[PDB]
Amino acid sequence: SIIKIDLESKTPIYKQIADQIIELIAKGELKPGDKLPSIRELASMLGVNMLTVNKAYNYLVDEGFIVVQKRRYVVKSEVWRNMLRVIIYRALAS
Amino acid sequence: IKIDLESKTPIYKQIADQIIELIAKGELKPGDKLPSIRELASMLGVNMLTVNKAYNYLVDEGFIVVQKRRYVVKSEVRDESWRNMLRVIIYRALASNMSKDEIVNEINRVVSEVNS
Repeated sequence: SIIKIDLESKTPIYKQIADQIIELIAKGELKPGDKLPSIRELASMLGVNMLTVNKAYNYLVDEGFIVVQKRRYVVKSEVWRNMLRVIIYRALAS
Repeated sequence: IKIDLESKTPIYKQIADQIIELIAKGELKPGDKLPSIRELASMLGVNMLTVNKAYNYLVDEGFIVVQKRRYVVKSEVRDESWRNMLRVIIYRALASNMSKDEIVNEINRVVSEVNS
């Protein structure tokens, strides 16, 4: 009920998981250092296969919002503009 | 586009960020098209598995879109996909210890900037 899986959105499930984990980090409901649920504990929480959560947790690792602390997932601690620049550009070019 | 083989950043992420740079820096732009998965996988010395992933990373982020069998810089605005990307921008901003006063102060600074 914290992470809403939107089954008819066209955002892939793993990406809605990741997006919402970022929102929760943004909202501060997940402070830094906060260990995350297991891949298995979160999949079952959501009704989802571990693979989709795996993909979600890895997306968050490459993007730099969580980190692995000997095989457990933890919110990191530090430091999207190019994203803005491309949509203004896409905006004004209309 | 150059692949730093020794960096800890993943290859697909390297490719993606560099292309995003081109889209952002105007050097790549709405309606433009990108090399085939294989053309790029052959320009670079990289197998097509991680090139495919790079492209599908740009698709999910919202940057490009398959049009015929072609990966194409997104041109379409006013839709809901437009609005999602914004939310991601402010959401990722807030999640990097930025004020809300801060972020939108800096949003205006980039809109004005490129109306060049």
